[PDB]
Order: sequence, then structure tokens, then C-alpha cells
Amino acid sequence: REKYLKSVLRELVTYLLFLIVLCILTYGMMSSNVYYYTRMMSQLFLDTPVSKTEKTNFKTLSSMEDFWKFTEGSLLDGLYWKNRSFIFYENLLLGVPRIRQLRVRNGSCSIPQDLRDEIKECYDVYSVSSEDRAPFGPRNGTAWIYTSEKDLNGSSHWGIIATYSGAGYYLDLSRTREETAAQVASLKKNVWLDRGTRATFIDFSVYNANINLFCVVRLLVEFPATGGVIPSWQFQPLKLIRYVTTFDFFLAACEIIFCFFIFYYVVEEILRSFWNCLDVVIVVLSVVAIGINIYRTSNVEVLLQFLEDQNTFPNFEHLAYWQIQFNNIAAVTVFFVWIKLFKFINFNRTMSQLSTTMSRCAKDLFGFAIMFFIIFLAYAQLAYLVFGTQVDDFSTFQECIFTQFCIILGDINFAEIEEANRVLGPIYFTTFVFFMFFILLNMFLAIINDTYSEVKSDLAQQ
Amino acid sequence: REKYLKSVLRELVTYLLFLIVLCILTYGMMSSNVYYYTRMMSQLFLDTPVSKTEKTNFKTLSSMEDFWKFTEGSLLDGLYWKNRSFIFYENLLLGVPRIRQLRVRNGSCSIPQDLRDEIKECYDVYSVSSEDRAPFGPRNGTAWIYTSEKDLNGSSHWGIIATYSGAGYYLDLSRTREETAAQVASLKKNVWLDRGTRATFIDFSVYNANINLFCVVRLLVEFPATGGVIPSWQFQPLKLIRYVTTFDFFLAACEIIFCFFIFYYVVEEILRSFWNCLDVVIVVLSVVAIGINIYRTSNVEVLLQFLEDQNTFPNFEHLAYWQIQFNNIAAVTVFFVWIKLFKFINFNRTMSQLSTTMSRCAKDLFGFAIMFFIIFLAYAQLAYLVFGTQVDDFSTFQECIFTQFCIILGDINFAEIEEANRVLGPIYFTTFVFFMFFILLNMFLAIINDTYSEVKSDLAQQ
Amino acid sequence: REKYLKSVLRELVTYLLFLIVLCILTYGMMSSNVYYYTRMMSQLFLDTPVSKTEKTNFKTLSSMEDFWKFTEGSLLDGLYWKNRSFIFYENLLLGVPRIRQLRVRNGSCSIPQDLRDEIKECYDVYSVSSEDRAPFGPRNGTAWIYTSEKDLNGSSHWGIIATYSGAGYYLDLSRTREETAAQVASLKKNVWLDRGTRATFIDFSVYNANINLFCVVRLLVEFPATGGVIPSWQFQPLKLIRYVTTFDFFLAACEIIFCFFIFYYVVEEILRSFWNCLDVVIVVLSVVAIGINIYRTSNVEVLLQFLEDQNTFPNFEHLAYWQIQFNNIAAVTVFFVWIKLFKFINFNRTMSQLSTTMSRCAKDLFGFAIMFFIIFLAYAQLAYLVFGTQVDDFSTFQECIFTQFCIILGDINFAEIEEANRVLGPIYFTTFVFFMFFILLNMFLAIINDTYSEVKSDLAQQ
Amino acid sequence: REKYLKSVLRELVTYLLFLIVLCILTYGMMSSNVYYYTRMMSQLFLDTPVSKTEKTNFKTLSSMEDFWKFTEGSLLDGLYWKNRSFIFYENLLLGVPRIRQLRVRNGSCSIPQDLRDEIKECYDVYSVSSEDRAPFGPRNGTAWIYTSEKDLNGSSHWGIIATYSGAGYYLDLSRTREETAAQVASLKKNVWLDRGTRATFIDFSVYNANINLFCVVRLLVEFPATGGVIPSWQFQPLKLIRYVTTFDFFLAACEIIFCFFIFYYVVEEILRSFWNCLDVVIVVLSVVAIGINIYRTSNVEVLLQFLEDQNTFPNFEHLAYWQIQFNNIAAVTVFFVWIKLFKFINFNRTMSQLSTTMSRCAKDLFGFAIMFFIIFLAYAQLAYLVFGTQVDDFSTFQECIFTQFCIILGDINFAEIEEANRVLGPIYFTTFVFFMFFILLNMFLAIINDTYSEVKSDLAQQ
Repeated sequence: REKYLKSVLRELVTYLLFLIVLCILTYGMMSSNVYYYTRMMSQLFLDTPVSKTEKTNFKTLSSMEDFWKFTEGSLLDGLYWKNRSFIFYENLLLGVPRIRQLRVRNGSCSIPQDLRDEIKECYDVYSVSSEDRAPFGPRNGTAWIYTSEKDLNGSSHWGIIATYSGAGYYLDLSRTREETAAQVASLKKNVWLDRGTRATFIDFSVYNANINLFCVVRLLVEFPATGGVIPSWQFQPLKLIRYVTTFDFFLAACEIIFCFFIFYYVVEEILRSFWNCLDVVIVVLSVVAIGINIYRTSNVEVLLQFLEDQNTFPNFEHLAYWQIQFNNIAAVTVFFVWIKLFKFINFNRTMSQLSTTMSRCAKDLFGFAIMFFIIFLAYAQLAYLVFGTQVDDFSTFQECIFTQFCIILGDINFAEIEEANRVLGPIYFTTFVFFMFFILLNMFLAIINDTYSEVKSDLAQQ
Repeated sequence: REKYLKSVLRELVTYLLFLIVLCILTYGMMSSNVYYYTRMMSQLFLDTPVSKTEKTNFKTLSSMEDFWKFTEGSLLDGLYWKNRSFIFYENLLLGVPRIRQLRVRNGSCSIPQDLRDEIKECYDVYSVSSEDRAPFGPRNGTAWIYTSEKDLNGSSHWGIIATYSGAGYYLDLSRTREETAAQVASLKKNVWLDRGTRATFIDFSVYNANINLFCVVRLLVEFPATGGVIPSWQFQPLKLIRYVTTFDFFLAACEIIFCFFIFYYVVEEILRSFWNCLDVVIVVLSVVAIGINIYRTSNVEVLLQFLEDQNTFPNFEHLAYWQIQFNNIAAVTVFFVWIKLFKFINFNRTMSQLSTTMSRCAKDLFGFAIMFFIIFLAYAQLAYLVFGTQVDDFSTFQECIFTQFCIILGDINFAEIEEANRVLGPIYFTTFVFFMFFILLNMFLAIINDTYSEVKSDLAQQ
Repeated sequence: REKYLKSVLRELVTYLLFLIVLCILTYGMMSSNVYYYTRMMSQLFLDTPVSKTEKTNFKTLSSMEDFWKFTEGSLLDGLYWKNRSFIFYENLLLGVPRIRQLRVRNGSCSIPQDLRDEIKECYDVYSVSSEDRAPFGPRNGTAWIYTSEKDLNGSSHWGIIATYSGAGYYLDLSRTREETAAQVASLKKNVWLDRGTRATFIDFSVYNANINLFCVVRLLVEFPATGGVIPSWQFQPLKLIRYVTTFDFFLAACEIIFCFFIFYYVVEEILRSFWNCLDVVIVVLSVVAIGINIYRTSNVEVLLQFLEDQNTFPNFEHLAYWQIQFNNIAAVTVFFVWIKLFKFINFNRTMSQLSTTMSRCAKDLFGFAIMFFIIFLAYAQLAYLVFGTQVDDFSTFQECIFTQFCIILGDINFAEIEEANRVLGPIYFTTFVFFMFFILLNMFLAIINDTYSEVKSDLAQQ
Repeated sequence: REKYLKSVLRELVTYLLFLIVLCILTYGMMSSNVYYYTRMMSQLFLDTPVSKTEKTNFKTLSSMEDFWKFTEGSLLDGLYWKNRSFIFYENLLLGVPRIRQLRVRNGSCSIPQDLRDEIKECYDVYSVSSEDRAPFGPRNGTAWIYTSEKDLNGSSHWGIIATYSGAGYYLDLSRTREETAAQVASLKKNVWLDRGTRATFIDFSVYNANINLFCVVRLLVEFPATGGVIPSWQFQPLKLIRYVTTFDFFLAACEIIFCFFIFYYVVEEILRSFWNCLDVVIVVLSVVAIGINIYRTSNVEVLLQFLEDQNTFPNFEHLAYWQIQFNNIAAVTVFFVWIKLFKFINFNRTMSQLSTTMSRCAKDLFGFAIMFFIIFLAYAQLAYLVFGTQVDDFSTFQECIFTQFCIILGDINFAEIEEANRVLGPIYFTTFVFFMFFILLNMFLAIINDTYSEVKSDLAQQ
């Protein structure tokens, strides 16, 4: 026994140090202030009424007339504070917003032969083949002439109804309110939005001097082929200026120290079994995170490029995307670095009995999870075919899955289930609740419960 | 052993092909766009304020004055966009809406003898015997003279307080707003709604050229015998024009291939046990679906009849109804086609132990399901007699059943339970929660748990 | 065996007939229309804004100024429809509403000695000893002179802050709006509400000729000793005129047939064990219900007393109360009549195993229910002392009990728990959820589970 | 056996008396009236709209302009009822409110070297080192000159973004509305709030003569370094004048009697065992509560000091703080006094089998609670790093813990989880629900279930 404990103790001390270094690094990413940074930003643009005479938020656009009322009203009064603007007196506006639109060709769809005398034209769903590249209206520059994703230094974006290319027709919005109002009013009078539009984007970014963060804003308004409007938004905080405080220089030392542990674990793996799989997972995700972290040092040259002329649009689109992907993988590595503690938790005959239960159980939990999810996904596809054209909570097959988890827990919206289909709605709900929650979910309890008393009946004797 | 595994494997390959054909066919019915088609429609007619000076939605009518304010206001501005109208610039209005009312005779009920000097008349709940067929008001046309369900090409409808005949008094609404306003104002000035009205219906339909769907609208406003008003609505998508894209012509090949599989399974069943019951259920439901699918081709001639003169009401009532019944049965066939996968899932000693648990358990789960539902329905009938005259969530014996499932899951409205009856409300809630959720629901759990360890203790030894 | 089955079958046939007669009698009490009767009533008086320039409902009074705005505004426009009034064109107003107030004496409490130079008077909480009986203001009749509970034909009422006597100062409101406005404005100008008030009541009643029901309305507005206002309401349906239709005359035969069954069971019991306890409970509650039914036939003469002069308040207060008590007891008899079906449900070796589980288990479930409820009520008293001065959901020891059931199920209001006390709120919630829901609630399940496998291990061998 | 029972009976009889005396004491401090005292107070200041024109509550400030609109508007109309003021006609305003602010130095933070030509200054997060002590503006007394926490008789306060010193810049608000409006307007015109503000406090107190309580009010408005505003409030009832009624004089005897029990139990425990641990807990907390109660008798001289000249701010801040801490420890001692009943509950072979289950189980429940909370806290840190900058329900690591308990119970806000991160949101929610609720939580079930059948299999034989 002792010679195994003597190597395990050195691994445990090494691992507690590795855990502590990553926890210090990742607590160093944020302060409670940063939620209020984005909350105060989003309430100014989203939750201010579109006009002083109107009930609608930007969260509640329904037409091109609402979108013009927003972009002439609530947007401009959010951006331009009385040259410079600070969107609150603490937070500097970085120069110049941008508007971009994406558009579809007239006649890009098959009108049925019976209707062609009555309906002259149609415009498809947005796609790279239906996308429109011809110049239109008065043709006075980039608002009315197409430019590609590569010409515009842009990237493809995931909307609600479609993914969208980084390309389009675009305008840069001036330093001040009176200039920008004349620009947006010129687009409106020239009918810059019409039948062919399928999205618009409004982008800008802001710097907080007091806690040293950049917040990058995207507003995306989609214009479905069914008619109507769908608004959406992003407000992303970034720490582009890496180090300024003594605490940043301490994090910079931990950031170097983390690479020594990752190198040590890469060598130990160079020198089949769940802990070895989890070691590879932790190491690979850490190497990916370090690769993104290193790549971000050259992406930060976009800030150096911007600071030569603050009449340019600050293209922090890629920086925000890779900060999000870094934060995503940092959060996931922290999670797996906690799960590995279960290698060491086996202190005594209680902890080893609990951990032996989970590993001996997982064979049957996996078998029953497939068996459960066939029935759950059959219910998801039943729900999608019955309610998916009526109920927001079921509008996509993805939402059918998430809503069926909400219903099993107790977050239920039964009034809209029944109003969508008075015959199948109650039958679906009643049978889903009965077969999932009163019957099938209790199989997990049976599997776990019998495995635990099995394991305890062995460890009482081994 | 080998020959049985090989014949089962040929059935499994045949079944995976059948499954994939039906999954392709039913994914072919819809796109995420279609929810936004009905959402953008319903928000225009339902959620727009009834008048610019008022707070009420069509969802919140409460009087004949609200209904006239709606039909002179929010309705007309939803229908007529500035001859033709597109209900959004993408969706064509098919010619002509229709208004229909159903009505009850004066003196169709027994006034108590003690009150006949004070109350001169009464008007019953709507029924086929209380229904009024006499001409009234100025008698100028079909708005003031009765016509039968068969004269009107209609069908009987399920409302909230009653089912309703397709018959009645009716008017067709003209091509444009100024014509329709003069028609509706003429009905209002002649007092076309009075003591005897028990429902009105407003019907119309629309076509989306961009994704090739019709949408059929019913608004039903009921006028209960208690006084007051109850609004309700339907917005139904329809794919009447079967095939136009290469993907539709591919789906048409899958539609023929599905008939060959159903023929194969009909012959195999012609050439007592749950899989045989499920095999018959899948076959019969698929034969009914194919029958409705064929009958719908005869019904689609109603579109060809309409397109000769677009100054006429498009009677897609039956097409919408049979599309709903087709979607209803199709969704249910998909569900049972997924459940049949369990005929083949017995890959190994884990999967056979899980499937053997459910079949060996279901005997005792059915016994306890009766025993549970006696107590549950006793509580449902207690709740209906105590709260049914006070609380919306218990306003019918059907609502009581669904609300008691919501309460067991934790979707609860306890403040209105107590305000309805301060003595029995808390007693009902407390005892229901204690006896159902803390006690009786755990019997299912005990039955399953003991069955699983029984089955596992056998399959460890057999 | 056979000689036992032959008597049990005759008891079962007798019991199914008794069950059906009672179920017919209680289905005879209601139609789905009756929910809409009370809903349409309550929305007119409660949910209409207090004044056209105001945001408050009667559900949202907060001052005597709101109460005068309601009683001069929304009340009068709800009652008087343009002599007679129909509260909707279907429902007759029975003559005359009544206003009553209850009041407390000046100096009915002990002002501290340190404060008597600064505070000249105090007025206690309402009680029968603090209650005020002196005439005040101009003393022009019953509005300004006290009359007792017996003088006024009244009864004691259960409010929110206190129970109230049926006594007080009172006024009868006239047949028409212009008369009633002059009466209420005279009370307002004479300052009829002042610091001494502790409640007002506004009472009236209504008749629906179309489904033959009366509705009796109480509005109670309480005026707490803390300052402020608490509104509350009752709308109660009544079937005073019992028999008019062929279905009522059928129910009148069922009503007599039910008395024959109760006589038969009284004799059988005159000719220690749970079924015998349940048999006595059903018989006693049925005899109490028949007694209340017979007493209500004598009370119904109040309608005959009213119908001589409809310029008088219809005192249906007792009829509404005894109908509520009849509905309360009838619903409970129906519940126990369903539970007695378990005396016969033992058809087979599955049903007898399920019923033997509950009877053999209940010994230990009762022991653990006490043991659980000591901890639950300790948490209820902890919550009452910490949150009960801050959070509505804990504002009484009864609310604490009902809210803790809601939290165990999943209906949670955690934001207000934390805002009331940022230190103990999270500690209370976290420990309550952990010890009740993750730990103690699983003891009921463990007791049931082990009892079931015990009972099944015997019935496999006996 | 008998000689153990005869001494245990004397302990039980002594303990029931101790229990009853404490329960009488804690009921004696409170009534359901007190919830309506704080509710009627808070609705006047918080829920009244900020002006006659604006929609915002004090609960919904977002700028210095909202704060000035509140303090010139909704505050003053809540305080000064038409010399004296009663905040409802029952509740006297004690003299004089106070406004205090806390402030940070210009240049107290490191502006990055790249930006110093563009951004002239920054102001840090509030801390005792960044705090500003210099006199500013016109310097006309205590509003414009700093005073220490000790000079101001104050204490340090726990806000939302920070703890705050009791020090600062302050003004005492006059007896009447016209005076107080001129004071607040003078601060507004002199720009008393600016870039450097990090909190303001508005404090006052009130007396209810009718139920003999003081209520002490704090309003705290924070001004984060991100720009924007965060409002918060406290309304605390106090029984400072201890005894006046015969019921208070009865409680004064119980309050002395309680000390004889605490002395008896101090002696008995002075003359490893869990019941002795619980005895030490009950005794120490009771001695601490008695110490706080005795200290509060000396603190009540602050009322006697205030009553000499009411043109002064009543500093009931410490009295309110210690009354809250007394209520906290009183509620907790009541809770542990209920738990000690489990010493005596062992009446019979059912109760001793239930109590033997919980003590024999707790070894493994502690082991698994550590094992569960590693995974739960890993998910908490994952959620904090992903959603914490976007979602209010995750805006701190403490909020993440409480929200994850709400989600396990079925209080869910899934729409905002997905809108914050469309990739990781659904993955986090789905895996959290699956691994916590369908899997890991059910280990607690397995532990308890197997322990109960173990203990019962022993007590069937011992």
C-alpha cells in the first residue's frame, strides 16, 4: 500500500498547484462590475422605447417602419451624448458605427404556373446562391454597390433563420448625431430597405477607462421571406490591453506557469482508461486554449491599426469572436480540471464505495439513456410536427428538445400547447408527462439504486 | 442461432429503409420559416390594439362594442395594405373574407313563474334545437336571412362553450377597405348583433409565393348566454400546390416508395402479442394517412374552382381541416415507427435487461395506474365542484385534469386557489400535494425499482 | 371462497348504484357556462380601471381616495346599465346594493408616556371590545348611527386582518345611477371614512334568467391600523329556484333515491377498522348534507320575502353561505364515495398486492410524517420570523406553510427571499432545499419502496 | 429500562416548558399587521411612479436624472403629508431625513499609455484607498466637506457592488416640503452628483402609535464605475418601547424565566455526542441572544436622546442593525430548539427505526454531498465564466449557486440562458439537467433507500 500512496501524494500536490494556477488565471478574467457594464449598455439600446410616442422596444420591432423609427430614434440617442461621445459619461464610443445589409435576387424562386398572371415576382430565403450582387437605387457608393466578405475584412455570422455571409452593401456612420441622422435619412428616402432585404447589421464598439474593457456591439435585424422582422443583439466585453496593474503582472506570471504544467503533462503522456482519456482531454483543450491565447496577441494589432485614425470603423469582430471562443474553452477546461479531482477523492471506504458505484453503473446508464432518448426524440418529432408551426417553444427541433427538458423539470406553458391544437395538445402533454416523468425517468433511479446496493454488498466483504 | 440473427438482420435493414423514407417525407413537410409565417400573421390581427385610443387586443374583447371596434378597426387595417392586398408585402390576400353568425330563438327557455312579470324573455345556450332560422332586421340579403350548412358548403365547428353548425346568417366582404367599412358599418347601424347571437365567425385566406404556402384564418367570437364575449382564432398553413421544386419531385418518389412498404407489411401481416399489435397499428394508421392523402387530391380542385373568379370566398375550410387531420395522423405514425425500433434494440445483455424490465413491469404499472387515477379523478371532481365556478385553471373537468398534472410538476397558481375558497383551497392543495406527490407517485417508482432488480437477478443466472 | 364472493358482488352492485346516483346529483349542480358567469361579472367590477384617467383596479386600491374614486366611478358604471338595470343585458340587478362600515373608538390603545405630548390619539386593531357604537357626523339616519348584527339580519364575516361582526353603520343604495351618485357623494362630503374605520362592505345580488342562477356579490375593503387599504371580493352563484326543467325533476327523483341509500346504510351500520370508519364518515357527511339541504329549503323563503318589494336589499348572505357549505360538504362526500371503491378493487393478485402495500405501509408513513413536519414547521417558524415582516409569500404562518409546499414542488420566488434578508435568505433557501428536497423527502420513498418489496416477497409465497 | 425512562421523563417535562416559554416569547414580538406596515410603506416610496409623466419606479432608476426626478418628486410627496407629517395618517415621521454620498478621487486608476492623449481622467471602483476626502463645489458646509464614520456616528454598510464606509458628505433634510425642496434643488444646481460619486444614501424613520412600532428606512442608490445606477432599499420595523400592555408585562416574566432555563442548561452541560453538541449550540446562541438583548437596553438611550429635540436625524441605524441580528439569532435558536425534540421522539419501534436511519446514514450522505458539490460547483464556475457577463441570474458566483438550485427544482429561465450564448447555453443546460437531475441527485435516493432497508433488517431481529 505505502509505495502507491507515496507516488499518489506527489501527483496530488502537483495537481492542487495546477488547479490553483488555473483558478487564479480564470478568476482574473472578470469582476462583478462587468455584468453591470453589459446590463447598462443593453438597457440603453434595447429597452428604451423606439420613439417617445411608441410602446415598442428594439426587442419588439415588427416592420421596416419600426426599424426606421429605431435607427432614426432610440439608436441615435443611445450613441451620441453631448467632438466625442461617451455612451454613459464613463464609456468612450470608438469613432464610427457601420450599417451592412444582405439581399436576395428578384425571381430567385419558382412561382406556380396557375398564379403567374396574378403574382409577378418572388424572393427566396437567403442563401449564397440566392444572394444579390447588383448595384441599385442612385448607386452613390458603398451603400448601393456590393462588396465581398474579403473586401470588407468580415466573417460569416450565425443568425436565427439563416447563417449569413460577411459580405454586403454597407455605410460607415459619422462622428456625430446630426451627420448620422442625415446619412440614415438619405438611405430611408432612397428606399434602401425593400422586398429583397434578408438581414441588416449595425455594429460599433465602446471603451471603459475605469475597469479597462472594450465592449463590442452587434445589432442584427433579420427580414424573413414570410414578411415581418426579427431583431437580435450581441454586447461582448473584451480585455484587449493585456497588462497594466500589479494584479495583471501576477496573472502574467501564472500564465507562464500554466504552460510549464501543460508541458509536464504532454511529456508524461508521451511517457483505454477514463483518467487517461480525461488527461488527454484536459491537455488538448489547454493546448487549443494556449494556441488561441497566442494567436490573440497578433489579433490585438487591430487595436494598434485602429488608433491611427478614429474616423475608421473598429473591426473588433474577430477579436470578439476569438475572445468568446477563448472564454468558451477556458470555462470548459476549468470544468474538466475539477472533474479530475475524483482520481484523488478515494480517501476511505465511503468515498471509494461512491466512486466505484458511478463507474460500475455507467454501462447500464448509457444503455438506458439511448433507450430513453429514442422515446424522448419520438416525442420531440411528434411535438415538432404538431406544434412547430404554432408555438414559439417548439418552433425548431432544437427548441422541442429544450422545452421537453423544461416540461420534465416543471417549467410549463400548457395554455399555448392546448390553444395550438385542442385535440392532440392535451393528449401529447398528458402522455409525455405520464410516460416520461411518472414511468421512464424512474428507470434511472432503479439502475442507480440497484448498482449502489450491489457495490455496497461487495465492499462489505472484499 | 446464426440463421435467426441473419433473418432478423434482413428485417432490420428493411425497417431502417422504411424509417428513413418516412423521416424524409415528414421533414419534407416544413421549414423553420413556417412558424414565423403564422407568428407574423397572428401578431398583426390579434396583438395590434383594437383602436389607437384603446388598450384591448382581439385576445381581450369583452363586449359587442369591443367586437365592433375590432371589426371596424384592427381587422381592416390588418387585411388591406395599399386592386390587391398583400397582408405583408410577401403574402397575397385571396379575394374576399366572410362573416357568419349563429343565433338562438326568443323564449327558448323556461323563466320561473315568480319572475314572468319582471323578466319578459330569455335566450338559451346554443343548440341545434334552440337555433334560430327566421329572417330579421331589414331582410335585404344573406346577412339577415338564414342559410343551411349544406347551402353554404360549410361544416360543423368545435368552439369553447359549444359545438356550432356550419349554417347561419352571412356576408361576403368586398375586395377593398372602403367597401368593407361601408358593409360592416351597415351591419352595426342595423343592430346585426343582439341578445340572440351566440357566435360570429370571420374567415379568410392568404398565399405566400416565396415559400409556396397558403394560410387559412378563422376568427371565432362567442357570445355566452351569461352575457359577455369569448374570442378565439385559427391560422393554418397549407401546401395545396404539391410539387414545384426538385426536392418536391424527390419527395413524390418517397411518397410512392412508402406505399410499397405499406403493401409489403400488409402482405406480411396477412401471412395477441405487442409487436404484432404495434405492426397492425402502424399499418392501419399509415393506410388511413394514405387514404386522407389520396382524398386531399380530390379536395385540391377547390383551388382550381376558386381561381376562375377571385371576387369569391376561398372555402379552404375542409382542406385546412384534412391537412390538420393528416398532420395529426402523420405525426402519430412517425411516433409509432420510432417505438417499433425496440423490436431490434436487444443488442446485448444490458439492452435485453432494460427491455425485459418494461414488458415484465407493465402488468403491475397498469394495475397501479387505475388505482392512482381513481384518487386523481376523485381530486379532479372535488376540485371541479369547489373551484370550477371561480378559477379559470379548473373551469371544466378537462381543465382540472391538466392543471393537476401541472401542479404535480410544479407549475402552480396557488394565490388564485386560496382566493377562490380560503377554507377548502389550502386543504385541497396541501392534501393533494402530500398524498399525490409525497406518497402515491412513489408507488410507480417502487414497482419499477423492484421489477428491475428482479429482472437483473434472473438475467445474472439464466 | 364462493359464499364470500356472492355477498360481496351484491354489495358491489348496490354501491355502484349509490355512486352513480350521487355522481348524477353533483353533475346536476353546474354547466361550463357558470365559470363564464362569475368571470364576466368579476372582470366588470374588479379589472375595469377605477377612473378613465387612472391605472388602478379595485384589485389595486391603496388609499381612501382610491376607494372614493372606485365607489363614485368604476362601481356605479358596473351596476347601472341604461327603471331597471341588467349588469350585462342578460343578468338582472336585484333592486338595491348596501354599504356597511365597521369602526374603532378614539383612544382604544395605550400611547407610551414619552410620546403623549406629541401624539394626541390612537385607534386599535378591530375587535368586539375596541368596536365603536356612538353616532357621529350629521347623524341623519343609518349611515351615521350604529345598528347591531341582529338588528341588521347579518352574520359575522372572515376578513384578511380580522374577523368582523355583522353590525355597523349602513346605507341602502338606490334603484338608479343619478340617485346613487348623490347618496355616495353625500357620504364623501360629510367625511364618512376617517381614521376610525377598519372595514367597509359593499353588497348586492343578480339573476341570470338564461341558465336560472342568482349571483351574490360582496366587496370587502379593509382599512388596517398601519394606514393603507386592503381590497377583497366574493362573487357566488346560487340555484334558489330548484326545479323547472325535466332534468331538474329527474334530479329531484335522484335526490329522494339518495335519501333511501343513506337510510339503508344508517340501518346497516346500526346492525375499529378503516372501511367501517370510512362507511361512518360517508354516512355522517351525507346526513349533514341532507340536513343542510332541508334547512336551505326553509331559508329559500328569503327570496319570497324579497319579491314583494324590489326597493329593498336582498339578504342572500345566509343562502350564499349555506350554498358554499353545501358545495363544500357535497364535494367532500363525492371524494370519500370515490375512495370507498378500494373496498372492492381487490380483483386479482396484482390489485391485492398494491392495496396491501398502502395499508401495511401507513403505520411507518404516519411516524415519518410527524418527523418530517417537525422539521418543516421549524423551517416555517424560522421563515415567518425572518421574512414574515418583508415578504408577502411569508406574511402569515399559514402563508409560510403553503409557500414551503410551493418551493418543494418548484414554484419559487427566490429574488424576494434574498432582497428581504441578504444573509439569512440564501442560507434558509439553500438549507431548506438541501434538507427537505434532496434528503428528507426521500425517506417517504424509502419507506414505500421497502414496504412494496416486503409485501411482494410475502404474496409470492402465501 | 424503567430507571432510564424515569429520568428521561423529567428531562422531557423540563424541555417542553423551555420550548413553550421560548415559543411564547417569539410569537410575542410579532403580528400579521406588521407585514402590512412595511408593505404600505414600501409601495408609497418604491412603487409610486417617479413623476406624474414618467413610467419608472425608484426600483427602476437608471441615471442621475432619474435620481434627481425621484428626490425632487416621488420621495417628497411620500414624506410630507399635509407642523408635522404622518406618512399615512397613522404613522408619524420622526423629525428629519438625511442624505449622504460616497465619492472616489479623479485619477485613482491606471489609464493605458496608448489612450492618455484621448482620455484625460478615470475614477476607480469604490474602496477605502480610492475614497475621496477633499472639499468641492461652493464648500457651504457638510454637503460639500467630508466627515469621518466616527464624526457622523455611522457604521459600514454592505451594498451590492461594494461594502461602504459610514463616512462621507451629508445633508439633514428639513421639517417641511417647501424647505426640503429648496435644499435638494440647491444640491442639483451645484452639481452635487458627478463622475466621482459611487453611492448615495437617504435615511429616515417613522413611528406607528396604533401597534407601537418604529420603522427605519434606508434608500441606497449606487453609481457603478461602468456608468448607470443601481437602486436598493431597507424598511425595518422595531419594538423599541419594550413594555406598555398587560401582554408585554406577561412577556417580561417569560423573558426572565428563559434565563433560568439557560442557567440550568449552562450548569448541566458543564457538569463527541451529537446531542451535547446541539446543547452547546442552543446554549451559546441563547447566551449571545441574551447578550445582544441586554446591549440593546443600553442602545435604546438613543431614542431618549432623540426625544429632547426632534429637529435632528434619529440614528436608529444601530438599533435596527442589532434588532435584525437579534431576530436572526432568535429565529435560529427557535429552529435548533425544535430539532432537539428528536432526543425524545423515540417512543416506539417505528420512531426509533426512522431516527436510527438518519444517524447511521449521515456518514455516507456527507461523503456524497462533497462529491456532488464538486460537480455542482464546477458547473457553477462554468456558468459564471460563460453567462456571468450577460445574465442577471448568473451575475455573481453566489447568484450561480442559487440559480442552479432553482433550476434543479424547475424554476427555470431558459430563454436568457440561450440568448447569452447559443452554442454553450443549450449544452450547459442540457448536460446540467441530465447529469444533476436525471443522474447525480439520485445517488442521495440510493444512499437513503439502502440505509433504511439495512436498519429495518436489523431492527426486525435485535
